[PDB]
Amino acid sequence: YDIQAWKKQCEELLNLIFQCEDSEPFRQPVDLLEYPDYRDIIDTPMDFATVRETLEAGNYESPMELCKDVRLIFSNSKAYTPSKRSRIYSMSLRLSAFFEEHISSVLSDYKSALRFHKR
Repeated sequence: YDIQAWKKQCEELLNLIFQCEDSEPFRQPVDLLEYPDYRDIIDTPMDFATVRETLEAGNYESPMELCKDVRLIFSNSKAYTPSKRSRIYSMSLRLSAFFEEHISSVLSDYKSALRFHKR
């Protein structure tokens, strides 16, 4: 019932995501010189360094907010991909499955802790 425990759990999950080779295309903002039409398709860029920095700044109130930004990394890859078989998109799908598998307990524990606080 620890309402604050999510933050360190998210830090540890981001550390695992940065060790995963599948995260390399997503660790820093998409390079606009490499992909010059990126912002014609993607309204809200997001990357794992921005997520980590937002967490470390104390600018997430809940793990739901962090989860929304990570999911945006993956939806941006899906929107920008020219093919559902492309390398970078393919990496995004594996990383998404790994993230969802690990975040589910973080979210459940947080929401249970808040319900207990409010009982």
